[PDB]
Amino acid sequence: MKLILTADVDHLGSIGDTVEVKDGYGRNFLLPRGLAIVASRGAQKQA
RNA sequence: UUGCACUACGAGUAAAGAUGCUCGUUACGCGCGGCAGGACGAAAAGACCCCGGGACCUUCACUACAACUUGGUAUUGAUGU
Ligand SMILES: [Mg+2]
Ligand SMILES: [Mg+2]
Ligand SMILES: [Mg+2]
Ligand SMILES: [Mg+2]
Ligand SMILES: [Mg+2]
Ligand SMILES: [Mg+2]
Ligand SMILES: [Mg+2]
Ligand SMILES: [Mg+2]
Ligand SMILES: [Mg+2]
Ligand SMILES: [Mg+2]
Ligand SMILES: [Mg+2]
Repeated sequence: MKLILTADVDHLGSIGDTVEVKDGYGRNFLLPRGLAIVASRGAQKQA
């Protein structure tokens, strides 16, 4: 899965851009803390 | 317990140890109290032995499995070297 990261994550990306992580990092650190969301419909909102 | 029954003995004979067959011998019929030699007495389809089956036990019999244990992979991520 691909996460659009709303927060700024060091050596991982800035606001808004989409970045793919190895699925444990995302669901155990990024989604719980609001750093990223899963990319389903957010591309239209960003663009 | 019981196939019967007016169920002797000897020497024989016979599935090789005979109340029941042979040849002899002995013995009136029926009870009662005793004895325990025989009726291969009774009792338990011999525990021995063998054959077939079983059971449980053992183990460096076989094949499995539990348990224990090994690594891979999922759960499972980040950063450096
Ligand atoms: Mg995964
Ligand atoms: Mg008599
Ligand atoms: Mg005789
Ligand atoms: Mg005789
Ligand atoms: Mg006769
Ligand atoms: Mg008598
Ligand atoms: Mg006797
Ligand atoms: Mg007997
Ligand atoms: Mg028998
Ligand atoms: Mg052993
Ligand atoms: Mg293991």
